[PDB]
Amino acid sequence: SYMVARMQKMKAGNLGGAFKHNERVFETHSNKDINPSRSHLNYELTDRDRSVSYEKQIKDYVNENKVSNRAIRKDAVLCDEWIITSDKDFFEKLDEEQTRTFFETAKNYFAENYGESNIAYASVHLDESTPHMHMGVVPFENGKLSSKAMFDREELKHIQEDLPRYMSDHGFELERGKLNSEAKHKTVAEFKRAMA
DNA sequence: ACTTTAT
DNA sequence: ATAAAGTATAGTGTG
Ligand SMILES: [Cl-]
Ligand SMILES: [Cl-]
Ligand SMILES: [Cl-]
Ligand SMILES: [Mn+2]
Repeated sequence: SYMVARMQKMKAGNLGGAFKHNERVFETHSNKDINPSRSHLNYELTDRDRSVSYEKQIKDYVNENKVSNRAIRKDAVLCDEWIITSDKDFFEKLDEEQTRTFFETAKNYFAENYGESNIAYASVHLDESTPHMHMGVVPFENGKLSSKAMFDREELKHIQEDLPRYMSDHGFELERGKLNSEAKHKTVAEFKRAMA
């Protein structure tokens, strides 16, 4: 089984949908693969207030801590949302407790390397095809918000090697992705079209 | 390395 | 006029 770890940049205009979907606020889902009978099985790993939006939480955190007087730019990357997962076979092997420990462990990796107070949310979904986590990492450091500074080319190449290794050291049997892999990312909807 | 942003 | 942070990046799977 491969360790699946990948980030998507979230601007203020993305976080509204990310909040509503991650929290499962609508009863109907366009995703035919969400099982609403299973949604009460999901859980959140941070101690965040569920009544507070991601955009509000993150903006408040950055404004209250940033060293500059200048406003957060309208196009700022407020957080990097990491999907943490593996394949179906990997999770088939694990009980509820081990599965939670798996996501808590991925989360510790990012807390330890990028700052505990930067893990804005850690939403574990068990109501879709495969257990996975949406974890929002605020790229905030030395009083500055900059995804550019935190997750550059060398950093993403480091995580692909070091994250699977850290999971392995903590008891999880999965390997890193292919080094220099030539895969092109497809969206969930695109990937589904690919399969049949 | 080239633009966009908010001073 | 300036400079920080915007643009991708690295990885696999039905997020
Ligand atoms: Cl909160
Ligand atoms: Cl200032
Ligand atoms: Cl999609
Ligand atoms: Mn999900």
